[PDB]
Amino acid sequence: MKTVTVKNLIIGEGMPKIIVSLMGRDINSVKAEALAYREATFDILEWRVDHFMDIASTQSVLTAARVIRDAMPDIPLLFTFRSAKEGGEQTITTQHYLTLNRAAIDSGLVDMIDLELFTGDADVKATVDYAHAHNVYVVMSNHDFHQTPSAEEMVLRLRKMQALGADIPKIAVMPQSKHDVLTLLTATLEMQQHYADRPVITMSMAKEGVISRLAGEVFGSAATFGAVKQASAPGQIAVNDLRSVLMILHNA
Ligand SMILES: *[C@H]1C=C(C(=O)O)C[C@@H](O)[C@@H]1O
Ligand code: NA
Ligand code: NA
Repeated sequence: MKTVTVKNLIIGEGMPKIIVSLMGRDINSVKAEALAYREATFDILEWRVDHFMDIASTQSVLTAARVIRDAMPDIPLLFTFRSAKEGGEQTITTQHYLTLNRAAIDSGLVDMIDLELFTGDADVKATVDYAHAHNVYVVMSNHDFHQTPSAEEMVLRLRKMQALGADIPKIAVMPQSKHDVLTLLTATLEMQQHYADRPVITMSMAKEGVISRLAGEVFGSAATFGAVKQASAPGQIAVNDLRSVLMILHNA
């Protein structure tokens, strides 16, 4: 296990780390979210950049990042543009996506970025090396908002993210059945049994999938998303409820 340390937080041992997603259409609403969010307890702040309207301006995006870092100087910060094809709020060109992600890395404002595996091998491997050259960690991610791939497919996808240099492979899948939820947990456990080189984030989305967000210490998901007031993805529960369950499981 190559654990990831960001500001005294160790991702990939002990209790799963709680992530909450900040969503703001503009700099003023990003600022008000950050002030409200630093009154909640969690391990990692994700800025969902795709919710930001003025995405065309690299500098406006960096101004918004700065307002979040100013509000919370010592939170581990994850810069995440979620593309619409993986369930995000808007479309941008690959080129603009890598520009924003490189801008974020160079800013020194963020500790981690999200790179979607399906961006394409050469673009991901180059952005990963770029992140790593500036000591920014990569959460390499895949989302399927429609169905749950087989356990084999999710294990090979997560190992693929490892091979392209992901610090923290991440997969989030929509169950169609309770069976699909088990499949995801099986996939998670298979990485813990057989492929435990990098911590991995797994989740089965929606109401049926919620157990996947609670059980990460047993089956080996290194982090889980709670909601401060709005959920960034369906099946997230209130961040205090999530912390309660995590602590009862760790201390059992
Ligand atoms: C990845 C996963 C999400 C989830 O299913 O909880 C939320 C999204 O903001 C993250 O980027
Ligand atoms: Na994704
Ligand atoms: Na999808």
